[PDB]
Amino acid sequence: SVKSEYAEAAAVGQEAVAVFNTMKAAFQNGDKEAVAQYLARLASLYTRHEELLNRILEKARREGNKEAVTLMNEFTATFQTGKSIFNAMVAAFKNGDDDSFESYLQALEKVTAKGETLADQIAKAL
Ligand SMILES: NS(=O)(=O)c1ncc[nH]1
Repeated sequence: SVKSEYAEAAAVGQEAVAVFNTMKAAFQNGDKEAVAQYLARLASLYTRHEELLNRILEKARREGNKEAVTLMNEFTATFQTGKSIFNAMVAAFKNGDDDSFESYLQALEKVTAKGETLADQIAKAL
């Protein structure tokens, strides 16, 4: 079902949360080799999450589930904010700009925390 596809998508999102929090610790500790690997892992996780979300939205559209479409449009918009901030964080790591990396890190944390009430609303709507 679309609801079980959303449970799979949620789990991938939680995997990225876990990897992110480990990466944050590695960044603080100066373990740049670990950070590089975690950023690669996060890129794959976000790419996969984005795809699962698009399939969920497309299915809700085909089902005529107007409320779920509305919530998923808002949620997919917020996802792209996080993706842009993530990608900027990656560039800051490449460039050795630790000040920008810290900045983007906190921003990605706040954008993600903000979107959690909507994430729970979607589960109930599908
Ligand atoms: N936790 S998150 O939803 O922003 C996510 N999923 C994949 C990469 N990042």
